[PDB]
Amino acid sequence: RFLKVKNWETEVVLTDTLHLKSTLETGCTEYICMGSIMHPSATKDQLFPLAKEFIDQYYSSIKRFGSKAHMERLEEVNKEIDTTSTYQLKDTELIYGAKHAWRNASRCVGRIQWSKLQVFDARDCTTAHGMFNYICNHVKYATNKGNLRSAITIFPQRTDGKHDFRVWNSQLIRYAGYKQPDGSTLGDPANVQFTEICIQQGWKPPRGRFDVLPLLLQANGNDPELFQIPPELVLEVPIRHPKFEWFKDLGLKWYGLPAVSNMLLEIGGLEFSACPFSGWYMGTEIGVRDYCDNSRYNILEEVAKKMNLDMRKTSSLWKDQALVEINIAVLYSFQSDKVTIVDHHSATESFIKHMENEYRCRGGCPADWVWIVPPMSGSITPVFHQEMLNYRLTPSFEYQPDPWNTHVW
Amino acid sequence: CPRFLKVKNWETEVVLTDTLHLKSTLETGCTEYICMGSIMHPDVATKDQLFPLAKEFIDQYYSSIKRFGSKAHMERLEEVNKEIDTTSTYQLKDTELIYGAKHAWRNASRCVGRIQWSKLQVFDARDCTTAHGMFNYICNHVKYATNKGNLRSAITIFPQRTDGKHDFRVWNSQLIRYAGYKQPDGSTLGDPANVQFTEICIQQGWKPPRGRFDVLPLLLQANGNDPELFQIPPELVLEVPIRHPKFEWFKDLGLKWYGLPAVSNMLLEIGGLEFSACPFSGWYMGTEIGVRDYCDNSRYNILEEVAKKMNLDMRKTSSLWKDQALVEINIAVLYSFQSDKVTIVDHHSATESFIKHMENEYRCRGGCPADWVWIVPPMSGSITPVFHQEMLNYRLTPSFEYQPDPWNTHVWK
Ligand code: HEM
Ligand code: HEM
Ligand SMILES: CNCc1cc(C#N)cc(OCc2ccc3ccc(N)nc3c2)c1
Ligand SMILES: CNCc1cc(C#N)cc(OCc2ccc3ccc(N)nc3c2)c1
Ligand SMILES: C[C@H](O)[C@H](O)[C@H]1CNc2nc(N)[nH]c(=O)c2N1
Ligand SMILES: C[C@H](O)[C@H](O)[C@H]1CNc2nc(N)[nH]c(=O)c2N1
Ligand SMILES: [Zn+2]
Repeated sequence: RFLKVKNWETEVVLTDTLHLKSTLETGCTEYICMGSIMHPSATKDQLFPLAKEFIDQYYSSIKRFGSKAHMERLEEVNKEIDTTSTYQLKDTELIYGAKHAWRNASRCVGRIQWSKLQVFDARDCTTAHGMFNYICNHVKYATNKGNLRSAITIFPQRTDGKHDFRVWNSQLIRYAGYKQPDGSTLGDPANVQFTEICIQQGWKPPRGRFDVLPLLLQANGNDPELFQIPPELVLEVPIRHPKFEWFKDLGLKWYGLPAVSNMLLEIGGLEFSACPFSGWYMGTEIGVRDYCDNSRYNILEEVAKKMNLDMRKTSSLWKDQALVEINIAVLYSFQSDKVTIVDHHSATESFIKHMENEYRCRGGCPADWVWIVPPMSGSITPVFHQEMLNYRLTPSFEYQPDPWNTHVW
Repeated sequence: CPRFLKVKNWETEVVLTDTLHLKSTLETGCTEYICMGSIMHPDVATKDQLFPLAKEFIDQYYSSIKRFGSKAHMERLEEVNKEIDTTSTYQLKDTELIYGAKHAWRNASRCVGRIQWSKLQVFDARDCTTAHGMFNYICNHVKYATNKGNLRSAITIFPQRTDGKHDFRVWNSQLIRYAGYKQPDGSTLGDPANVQFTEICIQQGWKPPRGRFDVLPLLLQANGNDPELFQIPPELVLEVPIRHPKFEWFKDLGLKWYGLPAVSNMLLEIGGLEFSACPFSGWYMGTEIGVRDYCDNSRYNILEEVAKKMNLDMRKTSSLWKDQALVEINIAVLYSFQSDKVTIVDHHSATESFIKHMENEYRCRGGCPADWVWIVPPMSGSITPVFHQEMLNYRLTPSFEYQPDPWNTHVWK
């Protein structure tokens, strides 16, 4: 059926037909909704229909569906699956597939940019040193001296599952976290486990609050190897406040390049277990989640102190006051250093325009409201009032288990 | 359906196990291929439709009082069955009516205030026959629930639906709300949310003061008759002028709000019976007023005026002037209610209590249905603990349901 979504602020109604293309599960049923669960829920015979589905939509996308080239490609793919139990994507298909995985990412508010994505084909890589080289080139290209450019680097696809390429880091650039004898945590508590693994593998830790972690890289199923990203490639921003001259004394900083490296890219039944991709930050990612989550840097209290807020009662909203000032500081700092960043107002506005585009040209846009709405000031952004339909389309980015929970050394 | 579904809190690592979902009775709108979790809303019961709905409820009631399978249980079942058989409907006992109302609240997945569910004063108004009688019942409810600022949660329940042509309805969406008036120039005075209802009241004979905070009259329908207008005695309507602890100028904005949130357009379903007029009230979470009522673009929309008075740079969005003003407005609302000793709860306290409530429900009841999209507050979401809490949404009965606006269905006499 045709499904309608309404914006309750503007009363705009859009009609979704694109959901009729989904063949993957969301996790919900008729009787239970799992919309707020973070992670709900080949063979030759499994592989060909997936391959075919994808080749078909590619040839449909370039308006040569049912052409000689299309027919020929299907036959070529079939033979390849027969003789080798898999197949290799064309360069054009790899690029189409990676852009569409981003386009289909229901949780991403930045998708208006989806067709501007620099794709680096790294399928000829064989060793962790090669992975390191490719990742350095990615970081340098994407960073671009502060004028950030969206990019993805794609390593060889899974074969038997015993020879996976994996970036063990959850992001290319992250700060270490250390357990202290007195029970507290220095640096980023999110990365304590990963940090311990690096240390055991031989990394010499500086034991600071913002130590850039080394890369831990796994090629062809072999044991992962450590590498230090050259420091001149790691762009960072000291956080200061435009009004509070004391804010810089907090000693806060962050890195300019958000580069998620732990997801799995699926295109046409093929699985790319190492596919680091990066765009640029939305301010709240750092200012709200990274700095203010209780389980992260958890800085609200320190900031509220310097602001001399009365922190005795929750109803003083001292947390909300400090939260805004911290996010002002992050935006101000990235902007002053000419490092690309977007605020949550601008970002969500662009997303609404994006949805409108996709409904017109594509018949819809899968979107996860739980993730799209920013972690602060929700209802003063336009996405809060926008009904969204969430459904799964392929190509897609997927969660995968942490490699230390699967790897035999 | 798997017997055990786990939910996780990503902040605390606490894992809860839900079995109560197996008792789900209605559809969510989601399917295996699509989720409609952010969709706002995704001729009577026949005898044969009514029997099993009633039995399900009666069984649940007797199981709750630890008399399942008892002689009193079996006799009640037989008496209900005979009544349906001979009259096509049945009447709830007062005990069942109270239990039913409390459980509709306990089951309301969108409600963050449910730690309070068992403390609900239930007013049985099933003897009511006229709009004047409805008015009397509603005045008493307002006075009791208000309690001079020490608010007490309450529900008043009018006669259930019969053939669908004799419905009792409160035409208001809440017992107390402010009028809205569309001007010839396109601007709106008062609350733009209530323009349609206000126009209906005016057509019915209401004489509007045409101010910014005019308390609307009650428009009350009894036994399917045409609705009738009444003015709530102003001494029954507790209001709070909004001021700020730091900004002396804030009072000069002339804002105020009413103390009692009393939703009156929902339908209460118990054992297949339909109570189309069941106004209920609790007390406010501050963000309901300070974020939504005041700062929604389609409501009072005061952010700009406050920002100006705060002397903020409103030229770029990235100065976060809107966010800054929004916090000060919510501080003012909480400060003003607490100063006037009118019950209100801030979003940090409310969400913290809800997590405690949910954990208790998982332990005593096997689960707690919750709609994350509604439970997470409209400001500062991720610094409240509910943001980090996985939830399962499903529909249990008794329940509060949406129903069509009565002016769209009413057959004018
Ligand atoms: C260009 C600027 C971009 C912006 C401003 C942006 C913004 C965001 C934000 C704020 C989130 C939520 C992240 C979180 O809360 O952890 C997100 C999620 C996501 N983004 Fe984007 N993004 C951008 C580019 C990209 C690119 C280039 C890709 C892939 C090629 C991508 C793929 C994804 C995916 C797969 C998720 C969801 C991950 C998950 O399910 O856990 N994004 N995005
Ligand atoms: C006692 C203090 C209470 C508090 C603090 C509270 C809090 C809330 C809040 C903040 C919402 C979201 C409202 C919105 O965004 O429009 C809500 C929704 C709701 N509440 Fe409660 N509530 C309370 C009492 C009650 C009572 C007494 C009942 C019924 C007997 C009730 C039933 C509901 C229902 C059915 C919804 C969902 C309404 C809808 O889907 O449109 N609540 N509550
Ligand atoms: C650990 N928090 C949940 C999470 C898990 C995974 C995985 N696997 C990826 C995630 O991706 C977040 C993400 C992904 C892509 C982004 C692109 C740009 C940007 N600014 N942020 C972006 C943020 C998030
Ligand atoms: C148009 N706004 C959405 C909406 C629709 C309906 C209906 N029908 C009811 C609604 O109820 C909101 C509600 C219900 C009960 C409450 C109890 C206490 C409280 N503080 N707020 C409370 C708020 C909301
Ligand atoms: C439990 C809940 O689903 C979880 O905390 C989600 C909520 N929404 C989110 N939204 C974004 N953008 N990022 C997140 O990590 C989360 N976390
Ligand atoms: C489109 C979206 O479902 C809609 O704006 C919802 C979002 N969450 C909400 N949450 C609450 N508490 N109240 C609301 O009115 C809404 N509106
Ligand atoms: Zn769902």
